[PDB]
Amino acid sequence: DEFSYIDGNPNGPENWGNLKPEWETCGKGMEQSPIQLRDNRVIFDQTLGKLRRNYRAVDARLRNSGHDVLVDFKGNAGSLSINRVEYQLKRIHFHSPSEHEMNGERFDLEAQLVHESQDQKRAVVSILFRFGRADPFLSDLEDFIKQFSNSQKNEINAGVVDPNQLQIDDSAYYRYMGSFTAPPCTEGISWTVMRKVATVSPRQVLLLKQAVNENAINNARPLQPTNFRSVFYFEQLKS
Repeated sequence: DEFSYIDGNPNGPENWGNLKPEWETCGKGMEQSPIQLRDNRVIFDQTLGKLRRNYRAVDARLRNSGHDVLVDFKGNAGSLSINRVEYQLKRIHFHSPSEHEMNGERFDLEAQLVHESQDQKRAVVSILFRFGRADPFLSDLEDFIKQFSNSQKNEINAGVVDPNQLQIDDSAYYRYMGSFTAPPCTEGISWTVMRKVATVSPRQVLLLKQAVNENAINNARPLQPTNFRSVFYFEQLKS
C-alpha cells in the first residue's frame, strides 16, 4: 500500500526494508529478486526440459494496486508443472521498465505470472518485452486498462481472459531461487525467466503507465545482489 519506486525517497526501494517490520526481508534477505541474468555464469541443466504449461482461458479481473496493474483470474486458469509439482496460475503483474536484466540489457516491459501449488509453494514465470508489434494478450485488455486512467475504479471485470495468448516460448529459460519484487519481498520463490524476448507496442506500455500512481510510473525494483546463488539455464537443441 505504502512504498515508492523513487531512488532516494524515504519510501523508495533502498528503504523498503525499514518502512515496516512486515517488509524487513526486502532489506535483509540474501535471495532477493530481480537479478542480473549473465550467460557467462549460468549452469546448464538439460534435465530441466522445455517448460510445461497447461493453461486455461477463464474469467478474470483487472486490478490496479496503484503501483502495478495485474490480471487476477477468478477460475482455474490452469497450471505450470515443475518436477511434477503443479503450480496454479493465479495472477499476472506488469512492470515497466523490466526488473530482470539479460546480459546487462533492461527491457521495455516485464510480465510476471504468479503461480501457487496446494503446498503454498510459489513459482513465477517472467516474459521480457521490447517495443515492436503489439502484444496479443494486452490487446484484448487495453480498453479495460484505459478505464483506470482517470476513474476511481481499481477493479474491472475483463471477462474471460486467455493465458495462451501470452508470448511464451517454452524452449529456453533461466531458473533460480529468488523473492517477490515488491514488499514483503518474501523468498522461496522459484523464478523462471523466458529466454525469448516478446514484443509490446509503445501504446500498450503507455496505457499501463497511465494507470498507476505517480510514484510508480516506472515500477521496476532495482537489481539485487546475486550473492553467489546459482542460476540454471535450459535450452532445447535441434540435437
